[PDB]
Amino acid sequence: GSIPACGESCFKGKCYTPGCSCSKYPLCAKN
Repeated sequence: GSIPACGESCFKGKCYTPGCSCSKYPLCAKN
């Protein structure tokens, strides 16, 4: 759920950072 924690971006592919979810398009949030 934490955006700044993961700092990953989801697009034409699954989240790169393990544990992060694309629950905040277009970026993956860590928990």
